[PDB]
Formats: sequence, C-alpha cells, structure tokens
Amino acid sequence: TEDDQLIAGQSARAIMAQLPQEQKAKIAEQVASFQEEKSKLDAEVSKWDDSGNDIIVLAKQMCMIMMEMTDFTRGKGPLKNTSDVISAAKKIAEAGSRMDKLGRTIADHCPDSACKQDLLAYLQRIALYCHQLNICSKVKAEVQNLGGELVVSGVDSAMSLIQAAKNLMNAVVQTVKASYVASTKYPAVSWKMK
Amino acid sequence: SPEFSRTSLIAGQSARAIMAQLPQEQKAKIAEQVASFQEEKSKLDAEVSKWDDSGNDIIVLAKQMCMIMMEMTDFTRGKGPLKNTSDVISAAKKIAEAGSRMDKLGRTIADHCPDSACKQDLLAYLQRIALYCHQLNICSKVKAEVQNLGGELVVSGVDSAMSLIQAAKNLMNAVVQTVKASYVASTKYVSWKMK
Ligand SMILES: [Br-]
Ligand SMILES: [Br-]
Ligand SMILES: [Br-]
Ligand SMILES: [Br-]
Ligand SMILES: [Br-]
Repeated sequence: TEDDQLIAGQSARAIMAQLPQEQKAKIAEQVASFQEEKSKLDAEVSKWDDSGNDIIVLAKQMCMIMMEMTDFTRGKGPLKNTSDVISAAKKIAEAGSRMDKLGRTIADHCPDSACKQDLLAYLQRIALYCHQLNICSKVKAEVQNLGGELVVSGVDSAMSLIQAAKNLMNAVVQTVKASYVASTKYPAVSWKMK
Repeated sequence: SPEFSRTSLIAGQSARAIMAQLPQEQKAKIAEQVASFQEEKSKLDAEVSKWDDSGNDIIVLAKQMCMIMMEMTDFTRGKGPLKNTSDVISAAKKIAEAGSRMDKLGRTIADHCPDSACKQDLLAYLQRIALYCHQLNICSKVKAEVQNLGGELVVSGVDSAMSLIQAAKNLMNAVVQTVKASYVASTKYVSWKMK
C-alpha cells in the first residue's frame, strides 16, 4: 500500500527532493512567501499568553503542521508519502474546526456588528483554506512527455499546496486579531498580554 | 503523458500507465526482448497442444505459469491486468508456487525413472525452474528509475522491464524443456494421454 502511492517508483518526498533546480527554485520562492506569513503569525501570537487561550494554542499547532508540509515540498521534514501529507492536512482541518468553534462563541457574545461580521468572515476563510489544503494535499507530482522523454513535474502541486497554506496562515492571523477585538466588546478564551 | 486513474481514491499515474508511455526508444528495446520471449512461449504452445490436461498436473501447471508470465510481459508494455508494482510481485509469487508444485511432481517422476541419463536431464531442468522462479521474484521487485539529466528528472523503465522479460524467458524455456523431459522420463516407466 506504500507502493500503491509511489510516483515513478519512489516516495513522494523523495521525488520533491530530486526535482530539477528550476522547479526547486520556483518552490523556494513560494516557501519564502510562506515564511512572510509565518512571520506575521509569530509576531501576533507572541503578544498573547497561551494559558487559557486555546485559539493561540491551535494557531501555533496549525502553523507547525503547515511547516511540515512546506518542508515536504522541498523534499524534507517528516512527511514521506502522499498519505502523510493528506493526514497532515486532516490534522490542520481538525484544529481549524476547533478554532472555528471558539471563534463562533466569541462572535455570538459580541454585539458590535462590524466586529462580529469581520470575525465571522475570517472564520469562513479558515474553513475555505482548510478545505483547500485538504484538496491540494491529494494532488501528486505528475509525469509528462516532453521531447521524447518522460519527465517529472511537481512544481504546480507544491505551489498550490504552499499557496493554500499561505492563505490559511493569513486567515489564522486575522482570526486571532479579530477574536481579541470581538472579546473586548463582550469567556472560554482569556486574552492576557504576554 | 501517462494515463491518470483512481489509485490508493485520488488521481495518480500507475506503474502500468508509466510503462505505457515510455519513450519509443525505451519501448523499442522492450519489444525486442518481448519478441524473443514470444519465441520461447510458442515452443510451450506446441508442446502442450500435444497432450490432454486430465490427470497431468505437470501440464496444468505449465499453462498456469505461462499465462501469469504473459500478464507480466504485457505489464512491461503497459497492458494486461497487473496495474501496480505489488501486482507484478504477487504474480511472480504465484508463478513460484506453481513452480514449486511442478518441481515436486517432476522430482517424483525423475526418482521413478530407471534411465539414469533421462533422470539427470529431467532434474537439471527442474533446477532451472527453481532458479528462474527465484530470479523472476527478484526482478519483479525492481522499480523504474528517475535520473536528473538535461535539467529534467526523467523516468526510465527499460532496465526493470528488460530484466523482468529475460527472467520470464529463461523460466519459459525451462518449463518447456521440463515438459519434454517429464514425458521422456515417463516412457522409461500423471497421465500422458494425447488428444
Ligand atoms: Br537541474
Ligand atoms: Br518549471
Ligand atoms: Br466568549
Ligand atoms: Br492505468
Ligand atoms: Br505475450
């Protein structure tokens, strides 16, 4: 069942590690773009103490699984086969579903309409990009006929996966910010500065 | 480009699908090997045509091995029922178990043969059955390879395919020689009924 999922006879991560430099460089540019969004999330969560704030806890744990996926597109990290990437997406979607519950509780107890709506829209983005990560995690690198050779291309699947993670990262940042704001207009979530 | 299909369900390109689109330079070397395999398989067709399969489990087993072996050579061309590497491996396993059963029956025929030369000839061919079954098992596990060349990661299935086919060709030749020799060693005193 491991050899069910090989591409051209090798593990998915091994294929990413052997992609031609041009593909690897296009992937690296997306990864660097991803690290900018991770920078915004690190700066936001570092404002808050994670005791009694599972939103912050879940944000950090979603971010750390996305880094495993980001590493996978470079042929590194713990995710070896497609099934591992799928399962990592699944964990992220679970954490997002838990973040969405907490966030909706905060929203319902908020009577500031514009703050309510902003929070709820960011929680839709969490759902959207958790789904997108699930979808993108099932797209394997592909084999293409080019000039009488069979060549491996994984750049498109890697970049779509990274792009979904970038967007999810941004949705988490907005959700953290908007959850704190909505709370100050009211709690299972304590917003203690660090 | 190789056909996408549902794999274990998400889209993927299976080993059989990859064989099916190998560059025609790779496919030409494989066809050459399959042609010489076909020659050996003819010789089995002629030999087992000459006999009735009732009570002759030697001949029953020989057509069983031939049919699975054709599934394997078809795989190297992107055809037949073996889709995944694990299918090629399990096909080699069932060939090996058939060969085990053929070896068993063969060795009892040999041990009841009073012509010493004919006994030894039969036993020699049975040794080839056992060696070539093991060797087909080995070759069934060889995967395609990828190599960074030309600024591309390029796929090649030539070497696993040719190795699989040469293994099946050796075993095919051993099986037909084993039938011819099982009968000869039977003449010297499993039913060898024609038609
Ligand atoms: Br390169
Ligand atoms: Br490219
Ligand atoms: Br609340
Ligand atoms: Br297929
Ligand atoms: Br054939």
